[PDB]
Amino acid sequence: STSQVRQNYHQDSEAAINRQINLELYASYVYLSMSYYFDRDDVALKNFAKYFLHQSHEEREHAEKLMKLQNQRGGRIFLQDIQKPDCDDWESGLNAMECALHLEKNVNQSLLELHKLATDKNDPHLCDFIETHYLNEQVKAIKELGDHVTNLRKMGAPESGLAEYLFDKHTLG
Amino acid sequence: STSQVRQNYHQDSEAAINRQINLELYASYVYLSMSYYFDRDDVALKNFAKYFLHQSHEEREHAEKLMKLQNQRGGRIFLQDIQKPDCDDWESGLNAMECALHLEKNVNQSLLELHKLATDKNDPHLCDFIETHYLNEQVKAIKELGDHVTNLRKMGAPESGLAEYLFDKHTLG
Amino acid sequence: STSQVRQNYHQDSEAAINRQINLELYASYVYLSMSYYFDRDDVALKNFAKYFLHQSHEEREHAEKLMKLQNQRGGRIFLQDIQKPDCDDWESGLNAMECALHLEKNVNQSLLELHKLATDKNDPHLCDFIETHYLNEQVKAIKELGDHVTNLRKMGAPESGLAEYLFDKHTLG
Amino acid sequence: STSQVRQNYHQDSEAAINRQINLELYASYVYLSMSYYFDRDDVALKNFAKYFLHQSHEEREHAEKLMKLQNQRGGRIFLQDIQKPDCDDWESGLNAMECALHLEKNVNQSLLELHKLATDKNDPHLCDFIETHYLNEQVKAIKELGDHVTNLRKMGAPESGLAEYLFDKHTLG
Amino acid sequence: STSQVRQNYHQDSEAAINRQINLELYASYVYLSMSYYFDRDDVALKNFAKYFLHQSHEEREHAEKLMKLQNQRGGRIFLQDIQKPDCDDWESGLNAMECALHLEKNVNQSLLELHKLATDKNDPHLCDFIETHYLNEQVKAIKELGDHVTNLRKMGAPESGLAEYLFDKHTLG
Amino acid sequence: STSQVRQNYHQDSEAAINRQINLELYASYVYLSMSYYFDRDDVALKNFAKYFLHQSHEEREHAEKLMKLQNQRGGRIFLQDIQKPDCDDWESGLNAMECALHLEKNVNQSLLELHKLATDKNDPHLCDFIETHYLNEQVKAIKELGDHVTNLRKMGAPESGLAEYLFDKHTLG
Ligand code: NA
Ligand code: NA
Ligand code: NA
Ligand code: NA
Ligand code: NA
Ligand code: NA
Ligand code: NA
Repeated sequence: STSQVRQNYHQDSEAAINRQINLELYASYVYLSMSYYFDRDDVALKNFAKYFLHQSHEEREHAEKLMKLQNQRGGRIFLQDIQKPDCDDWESGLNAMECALHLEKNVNQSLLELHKLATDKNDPHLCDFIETHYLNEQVKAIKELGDHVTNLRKMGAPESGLAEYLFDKHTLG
Repeated sequence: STSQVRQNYHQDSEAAINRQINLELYASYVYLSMSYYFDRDDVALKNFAKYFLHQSHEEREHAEKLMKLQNQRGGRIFLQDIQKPDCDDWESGLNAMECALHLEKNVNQSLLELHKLATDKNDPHLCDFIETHYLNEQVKAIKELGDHVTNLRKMGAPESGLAEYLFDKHTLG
Repeated sequence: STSQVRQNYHQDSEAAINRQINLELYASYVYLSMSYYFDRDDVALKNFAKYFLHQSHEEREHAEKLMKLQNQRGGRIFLQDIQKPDCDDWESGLNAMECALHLEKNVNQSLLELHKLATDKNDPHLCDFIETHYLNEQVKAIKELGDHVTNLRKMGAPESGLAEYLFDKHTLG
Repeated sequence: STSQVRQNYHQDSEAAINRQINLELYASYVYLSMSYYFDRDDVALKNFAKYFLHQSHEEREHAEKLMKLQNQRGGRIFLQDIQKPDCDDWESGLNAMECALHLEKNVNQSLLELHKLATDKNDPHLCDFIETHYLNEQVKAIKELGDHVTNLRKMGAPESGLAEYLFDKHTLG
Repeated sequence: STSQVRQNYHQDSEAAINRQINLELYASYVYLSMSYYFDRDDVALKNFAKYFLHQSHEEREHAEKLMKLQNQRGGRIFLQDIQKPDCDDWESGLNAMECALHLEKNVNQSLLELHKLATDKNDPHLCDFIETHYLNEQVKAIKELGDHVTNLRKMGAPESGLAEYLFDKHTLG
Repeated sequence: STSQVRQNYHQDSEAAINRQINLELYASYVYLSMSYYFDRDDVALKNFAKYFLHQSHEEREHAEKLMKLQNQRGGRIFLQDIQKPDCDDWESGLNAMECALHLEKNVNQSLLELHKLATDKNDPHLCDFIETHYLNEQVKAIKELGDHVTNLRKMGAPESGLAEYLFDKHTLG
């Protein structure tokens, strides 16, 4: 049952990739939830909605790239349930950005653990894959979300509705 | 005196269409009133004025489409007086948007009653006409006005003149 | 309560402008009625319908220009009910053109009274506005309608259905 | 023998669609007959001929769309004989337009019965298909033919050969 | 807590839309699973992979449109876990197409139940939404999958590897 | 009652043209039946469907050209019922092509009899019409269908579903 393509690809690496697929799909779902919160008539921040929908689609692309990797290396994809997000109501633009920052840091931690595993199993292709496609993307995402949180806080969010309105227009628009 | 084209078109449907024509013309007049309120030198919100004038013209188009339908089906148009709007002075951008939301919901209720009548009289052409041309347009209008009211309220309208100014520029501009 | 912009604008002038707004809106409604008469399956003169719809839209533009003037001068718009037209059935192309000619002459008489008022109140801006935007437009409209009535009568309308058909095609098309 | 695609598609609906196919093919044949009547050297109204040929081709397209629907839903097409039209000689442009109006109203009645059946069998796809593709097309056709009959009658057809000549040129050309 | 936009939108309808969102997301996940099965080195049917990935993305779009509808009507989105697909290994191109056909028929049945609910609750906007955006799309999908299953079976799949190869090239390519 | 245009046009020729019109319309209907057989979900050969629909439309054009001829010569068109095709289910691509070949040979035989009649009645215009517009078209059609039957038989149709699939793609596509 060993794939004809498989070479230097540890069972532990294969399992870790399957976990990461699920995590990326989860993140996609979280961002989808956040997007449609901002689309509510009682929230009505269209550029927050657009921002989070974009992130949702990006996370799905990240999951699909891991699925491609799994097959390229001769591993086998095992999908699991995608858990529902922790919240239905995301409270405010600031709260959502803070939740996103926490999520991105959790995803980054998982990727750092995957890189460590790849290094420990002497799998340089996998290590390089993670470095090239995932780690700088995560650092950039985290920096962007931190910048957003800083700006929102400085502007007076979430108490000032005018802050979120103007941030939506000027930063996210 | 029965029209050569008339088929499956109940007298009650014909009467309901004449009522809806009047209601659309009324709505057009309300929006016209609102438009020119915002054009006053002591109000001076040009994009509110433009928004409501556009809505006025759209409502007139809606009325004319119903008039076309009446003739297409072999009904006879009977026009009535167009009543003056309830207010001359619309107080604020927020108050006008709230009044518009109420108006749109009243128009939607009338269209839902018309659809029910068409269904009750087994007039699928009329039911389809209302679904295709009126019902989603109303849902969209109501959602847009609700979004506007939410944003204005969050920004601090009507107490903050700066709120209405910035909404006029950034949302309606 | 005097507008910051108001200068040399008499209360009687302001009232006369509000009356003229109503008259223009009334004329728009009359022409709308006439338009849709010609769209009936038992009348079926598409170019008569188009002609009168154009006139309807033009009269609305005339009303809106007066509303703009009212605000430019610091007067206050007071809308009134728009009365229904005198007829539902306009009988013939010739009869409608004759009714239009009568309407246009009534509107012109009202504008001449407004000009006289402006002159009497030493309001040269208002007098000029009426001269520039309204009086030659009315003279042209009246001359055009008179030409149409003459042609229809000479061709044998309304007794000849062939007359109205050919006029619809060759003059109004 | 149940199609793998079939879902929510009643035997009565399938039968009614087969009847409607035949009716559309019949209508196509009627219009073909009318077309070539106008092409006769002793009739010689080329634009009447063109008008009816266009209608013939349109009715065939309508039949083919129903055949497509039958297969989409997993029903089975059963064709029947296409009966010859009621007349060989259509007498006049006015008489043909009156016969067309009668035909279109008969087709519309059949479509309204089909819609009622679809609604009674809780087949919303079929009901929507009929509403979307057939009912407004029929209302428009009926209104157009009524307009044509009105104009021809007003112009003096069929006694005036000049009426049909000019209608052929100016309306149908 | 009633939304300012909500009108004629039953709690049962809102709940049914939330169920349909989950079902569409589930279908998206199934198709994703199927896609990456065909990308395996021991399966290696690139056009099957592309076909199912396209379907996955389409189902996600369908889910997002329902989420938009929920907010447009003033309902509240409640997400649930996305269950993992029933299979990890989809056996063959034919087996996957058969599983897809079964899935599409299940989704269609759910949409027909939603339409019945909308009709029962006199919600014509919702009924129209389902008819316009979902029901013909499902009929087309089901017909396409049935055609694919027929062709694969006729060609000798799944026993003939040459059948799936050639179908992949000529139909899906 | 003799047409003003009629010259050298025998009553027997006129009758034979009316028979040929019916035969062409019949052939059109046969091909229509065949087309929609191939569109069935349990047959699913789209290029066979397209091929036969094209032939259906071509046969209708042939019928209309004969109708034009009848009027050009001052004959009078008498339409008859269009009989339903002999089969509802055409069994296979090969069987349909064989049935088409038989049909085309039957149509050709009728045209050869018409040419013989024209020659016997010293009607060179009619003979030339048939030669120019019909006889080479029939020879080409017969040769094409024979080629198709040969290829299908050589490839292993109808027992090989792979044969019809590949013929559909490579010859008819
Ligand atoms: Na990611
Ligand atoms: Na409206
Ligand atoms: Na509909
Ligand atoms: Na005027
Ligand atoms: Na039709
Ligand atoms: Na779907
Ligand atoms: Na032929």
